Formats: sequence, C-alpha cells, structure tokens
Amino acid sequence: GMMVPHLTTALTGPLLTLEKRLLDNMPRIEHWFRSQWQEYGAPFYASVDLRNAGFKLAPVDTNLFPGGFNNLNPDFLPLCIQAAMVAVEKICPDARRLLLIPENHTRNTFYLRNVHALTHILRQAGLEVRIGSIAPEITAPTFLETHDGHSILLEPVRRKANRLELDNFDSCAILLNNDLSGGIPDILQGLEQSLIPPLHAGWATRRKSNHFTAYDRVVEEFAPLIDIDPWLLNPYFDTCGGLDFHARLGEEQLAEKVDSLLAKIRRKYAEYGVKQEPFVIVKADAGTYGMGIMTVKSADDVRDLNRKQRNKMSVVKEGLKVSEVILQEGVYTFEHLKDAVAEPVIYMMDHFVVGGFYRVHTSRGADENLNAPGMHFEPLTFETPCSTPDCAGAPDAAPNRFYAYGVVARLALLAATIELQETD
Amino acid sequence: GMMVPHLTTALTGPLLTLEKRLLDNMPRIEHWFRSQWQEYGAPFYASVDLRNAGFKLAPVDTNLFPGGFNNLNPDFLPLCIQAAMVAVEKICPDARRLLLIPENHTRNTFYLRNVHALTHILRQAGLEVRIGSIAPEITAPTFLETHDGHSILLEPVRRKANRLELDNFDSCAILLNNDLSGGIPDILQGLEQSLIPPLHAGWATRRKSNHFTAYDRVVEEFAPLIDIDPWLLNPYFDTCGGLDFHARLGEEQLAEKVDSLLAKIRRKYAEYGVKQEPFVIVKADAGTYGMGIMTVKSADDVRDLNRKQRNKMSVVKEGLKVSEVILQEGVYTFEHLKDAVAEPVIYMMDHFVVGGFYRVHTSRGADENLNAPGMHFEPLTFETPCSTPDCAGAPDAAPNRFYAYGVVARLALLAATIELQETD
Ligand SMILES: [Cl-]
Ligand SMILES: [Cl-]
Ligand SMILES: [Cl-]
Ligand SMILES: [Cl-]
Repeated sequence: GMMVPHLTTALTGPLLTLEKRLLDNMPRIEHWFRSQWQEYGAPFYASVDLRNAGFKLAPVDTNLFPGGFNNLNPDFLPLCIQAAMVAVEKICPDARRLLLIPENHTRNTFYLRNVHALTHILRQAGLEVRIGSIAPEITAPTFLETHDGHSILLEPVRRKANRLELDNFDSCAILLNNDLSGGIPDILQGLEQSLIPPLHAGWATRRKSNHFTAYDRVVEEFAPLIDIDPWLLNPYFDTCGGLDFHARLGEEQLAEKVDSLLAKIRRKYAEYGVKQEPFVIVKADAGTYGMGIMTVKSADDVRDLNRKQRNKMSVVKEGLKVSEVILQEGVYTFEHLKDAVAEPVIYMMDHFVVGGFYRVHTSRGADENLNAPGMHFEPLTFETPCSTPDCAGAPDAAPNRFYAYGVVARLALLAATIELQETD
Repeated sequence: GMMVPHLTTALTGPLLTLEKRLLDNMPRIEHWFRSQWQEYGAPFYASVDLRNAGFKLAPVDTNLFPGGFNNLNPDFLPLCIQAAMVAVEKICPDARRLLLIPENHTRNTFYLRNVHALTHILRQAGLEVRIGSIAPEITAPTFLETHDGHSILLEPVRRKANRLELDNFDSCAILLNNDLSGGIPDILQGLEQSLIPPLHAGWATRRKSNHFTAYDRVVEEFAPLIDIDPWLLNPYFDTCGGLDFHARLGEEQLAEKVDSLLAKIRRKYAEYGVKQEPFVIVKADAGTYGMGIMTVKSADDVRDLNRKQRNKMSVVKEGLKVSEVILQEGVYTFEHLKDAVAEPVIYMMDHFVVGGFYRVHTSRGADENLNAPGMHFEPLTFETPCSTPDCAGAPDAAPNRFYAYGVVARLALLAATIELQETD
C-alpha cells in the first residue's frame, strides 16, 4: 500500500546483469568485504548517494558527516543503535562521554531534527552526549526548537589546556557532524581528544580528485571478483589544474578534456544501446572557498561562459582560488515517485548498512533525471532492508535491488576509508 | 491490538526499584558492559530464560546452543543478521564456510524449523553453510520436511585426517547447535577446525555449580554499580556431593541443606512482603547420564522419597552416577497471557540482544507460576525491543521492562563466558 519509486525506463539489462552477478557471488562478496575491513577499518558513520540509470548503478557523493538521521525509518532504530555500539567499540572503545559538534546552522529546522535524531542514537548506544557549538554567535547555552514538541541545547565549546570542554563535561572524544570544508578552525587543532573522523589541518585543501582515484582502485579489484564491466559501477572522470574562469587562457584545455570524456561515454552508451545524451559534471574546487558546479553536454558549453557562469566557476570574487577542476561522467536517475524524480541515499555506521532515504526532487522539468537536486528535495524513507537478499528470487525484486544499493554504498565507503588513511 | 503477557501481581515494588536504578545509570551500565566484553569476549550465540516474580527478576537457564531461532520476530531479521556478522568477525574472522552440527533430532518439526531459521541467518551473514549430522542413523544425504513448504538437507559428517568434511565441502569452523551433554564424541576430538563454542573432552562432566558461582561473582560487581540488593537479580543456592537416592544415608544431609536454603528465602520474603511459599529446585547432576529435577517446599519433601522419585533423582538405573546435587531458590513467574503462565527467553548473538520469545505454558494448574514448563509450551514472539529504554518514562513501560530483561540476560551471558573461559 505504501507507494515507492519505480524506474521509468525499460532499458535495465545492465542493472539486472549486476544484480545477477551479486546474487551468484553473495558469500564471496561478504567474505571479500570482511577481508577489506580487517585491513582498513571503516568510518564511524557515512552516507552515500547513488543513481540508478538502469544501464548503470553508481555512487555520486560520499559524506563522512551525514546530516539526515531524522529521515531514517524509525522501525530500524534498533539496527542503528547496534551498529553505533559497534562503531563505539572500534573507534572509541573506552569512551563514556562524547562531544558532538554540529554544522554552524541554527535556523534550519530539518538540520536541528537531524541533530536530535543523531544524539538519540548515540545516547541509546550508551554514551553521555552533549552538543558543543563552534558557531561564533553561540555565546551561552541556547535552546533551539525543532518545531515538533522538542528542542536541542547548544553550548559554546570552551578550550582549556588542549581539551574542549562544556559545563561540568569533559569528553573522551569529539564527533564531528560539521564537515569543516571551510578549513579546520585553530580551536580544533592540537587537541588531546580524538576527532571523529580524525581530520588534520590541510583537510580542506586536500586534492579532492583522490576520492575518484580511490574508488577506481576499489572497483578495479571488485569488478573482476564478480566478473562485471567496471563501467556499470563507476563514472569516468578526468582532471585539470587551476584555471582562471575570468579569462579564456584555459578554455581550449578544458574544452578538449570535455570532448574526450564525452567521447568515452558515447562509446559505452553505444555498447549498451543507451539513447540519452551524455553529460559531464564540471567541478571547480576552490578549497576552503568552496566549489562551483555546472553540467555540460558539449565542449562548446564551456566556451565563452557568461558573467554568472564565470562567477560560479571562479567560486569567489577573490582571484585564482580554484586549484583543480574535476570532470565527471554524469549518471542519470530514472527512479520516479509518480511525477517526481527520486534518488537514494544509503546510511552506514561502522561498515554496516543501517537504512537510508530517497531524495524526491521538488522541481519538475524534463531534465530532473540529470540535474542534481541540492537542497530541493523532500525525503522519503526506505521501506526495504539492504541486508536481506533473496539469491534465488527475481534479480530486481525489492530486497535484491536494495542489496545491490548496499553493496555499491559499501564500495564507496571502502574507497573513502582508503582515501582518508592516505591523507594520514 | 496484539495481546501480550501481563503480571497478575500488584507486588512489583522491587521490580520497579530495579528498573529505576537501571534507568538512572544507563550510560554507566553500557560502559561497564563494554569494559567486560573487552576482557572476556562473548559466545557466538546464547539464550537466557528469565522469571519476573515482581519481587525479583532472575535468570533461570543459560543455553549456549539455542534451539528456538524459528520463534524470533521476522521483523528483526536484519538486527540478527548484523549481530551474526559481528560474531563471525570476532570468532571466525576469515571463515568462508561453516559446518553446522544439529541436535540428533530428526522427528521434531519445530527443531527442524529452528535449523532452517538458523541456517538462513548464517547464510545472510555471508557464510556458505551446510548441515553435518553426527546422528548414527543418518548414513546418506537425507532431506527432512519442515511441513511448511520447506526442507533441510542433513548430510553425515565424514572425518578425514583431523578434519570433518561433507561432499565437496571443507569448512573453516564448526558451529555446534548440539549441546553434547551426553559427552563429546570421539569423532569431534583432536580436530584441526575450531568448534564453536570451543568445547573440550571433560565438558559434559564439568562441575555444573560453577555456573551459579560465576553468576554470583558478576552480580557482586554489578549490584553495587547501580546500588541494588543483589538478591533482586540472583537466586540463592547451595550444593552437596553425590548421593545414593536408593538409600537414605544422604537424607539428613540433603534435608538440612533444604531447610537452611528455605530459611534464607523466608528472610527475603519477609523483607519484601512476599506471601507466596518459598520453593527449592533440587537438581541431581549425573554428568553424561543426565540430570534429575524436583521442586520442594519443605525438608520433609526430600525424606522417604517414593520409587518414581528415587528413580528420577538417581537419573539412570546404573548406580551412583550422581556427582553433585545443586539446590536453588525457585523463582516465580507471574506473567500471564490470559489464563496461561508465560516466561521470557532472551536471544543474543555476540554480546548483542537480538530478540526472543515467551514460553506460554500449555498446562493450566494453580502451580504453573512455579512449575518449569519443559517442552510443554507454545512460543509467543516478543513485540518490544530490549535496546530502546526511555529513561525519563514510566519505569515499567514496555521498552523499560524489556531493557531490564536485556540487562539481566547480558549479566547471565557474561557469567557463562567467564565460566567457559575457566574450563580453559
Ligand atoms: Cl577510547
Ligand atoms: Cl584544513
Ligand atoms: Cl577465522
Ligand atoms: Cl565430554
């Protein structure tokens, strides 16, 4: 009776091939993941955005600071609690107390609901948890309403002798729910307490293309394990160095790389009988200053950019802050909830899939199967577990689709784990 | 709408005191358990039978070979699967294949359903699992119907060069779902593969009173942690040596110990305003030959036993096989499902509570609140999780009652873990 998203494409052969390979190799796959986690560990928590194109199933974002805990299905709270307990035992085994640092947002009601939901899980895992703000406008204990009969209490972090403290509260470890993409503040540097994840100065200006290389390496091992075309799991990408988007010196360089990537995508689209237009996501990385993103369908789309596009791709008015441009094969999503495009987000704690939700696009044009939704979505909670495949059933039965989602999400998790280890 | 058991007693003060202590110490308790598991580990799986008397909440049986997996709530399968994966990672991390040895029962339909349910969990955890019989009447692959549209395949174990094998199947480890209480067969001794749990020759004739001593030691530490009378969690007990139940030489010895135990129980019943009659469970342990059990309400009940009682307490017709007699304070259960007495069974994998079920007595007399049900019960699956306390709620709200059940079950698990380590 509960309506769920369905694919609006009949071209699903590659997805079903992937599902068949996973369901014919299920114990081999799970044994392989266990070998990987013995070598690498896993983060405390994470979320991975996927897109199901019917001809491809690929991760498109990995977040080590997930902010949608309030969107999880409450029937799965016990599974989350148990996984959070495992994470505590691996990452901070002796912890009694945990300081949670949120994003600096105090006016997003949904973000505050996430904080409440996350805090609840961590308390049920047996930790004493308090919320320590690093927002400069929080100067005293501040109660913020979630507009649902509850509130959260934000307290300003105080640094004393290489430790962060709150009123009568000295934690063992510090959990970041703030991605620090603007740079690790000096107040969080050189502390005695461990940060989770353990970020160090340099984090925010790291070479972000290493994320895509790390996922390539994971897929290069996994794809032959199950005998699948690695392209079914992995978008192509390329990079170039920093460019000045207020000049045209870098124009031909960029255009040539767009053309070459589009050509690679076209070869695969021909192989698999795909009729949609190839597209490329152009990501201008300006480190602490942010990132500018645009999508293109031809090399001409990066030539002679207009004023607004130049400003977007430069990221800020300060000159030449872009240090790398990443070009990635765009992946379609053909999942729809009635007229709305939907795309899934898979949640993990330690190396276990705990659930997730769909982002159901609020916009409604012909190109919502291409456009990234950003903040323009409403969540729709998952109805099916990801850890209960039916190996003899239909390959695209719901539990088998969700098993496949959980496999690709765990590949992306492993890649992020490897990447983070290699920043030291 | 789903009917559940309710207490038929208004004398619940001690239960509510326990619940209040647990809910005022929840993070301290969970931190304490984590410290314990770091030192001791936990078994692969276990079940613990509890009785809620309103004036006491105590474990009355610990089983390291649980046989009621088919009675678990299917909505909690993902939680079981995840816990089973943790158990695999701690106890047999590199295992690809697992040989499961069942009880020698081939005609109990419910036991075969347990085997199917257990096998399903282990396969979902990513193991290749086969069922290896050590029953002498299984001499070829044998399909047994569960009378529910399914069957299980039993294959005779073959020993070759210090390993157990089946057709094209050599496992890494061996999971016992057979308690080997009749003695570890020679075919299972001196193997290269690990047994789970890791039993050694001598197991079946161990000193069974060490189980009660180990639980005493756990409660002696836990009770002061939360400031509770340890008697609220722990039945009194005593022991004597082997006795000849076909003679009366041991009669006065036994009678005196019954009298002394009853007197201790009476003191506590007076303290707490309990009006029910104290009772004692007399357990005659004959090692591999089995155990004889009777309940008594006075020292006179062990004097001048009749023929049937003498035979029961001697256990077998072979002479003087009883090596120890354990006397335990009997604990009432006042939970009822309408007219039927009910008592809970809590399931764990690794150190995590995964669910459980009530044993709903099929018999209907005035003394079913005292009598152990044995096989005379129908299962009723738990509706409430054990890991989701509401610390500010009513102490006997359902999630808080079940949190308390999961705490006492984990104390009994820890005790069994310590006991088993100390057999080596
Ligand atoms: Cl720690
Ligand atoms: Cl930084
Ligand atoms: Cl192993
Ligand atoms: Cl033995």
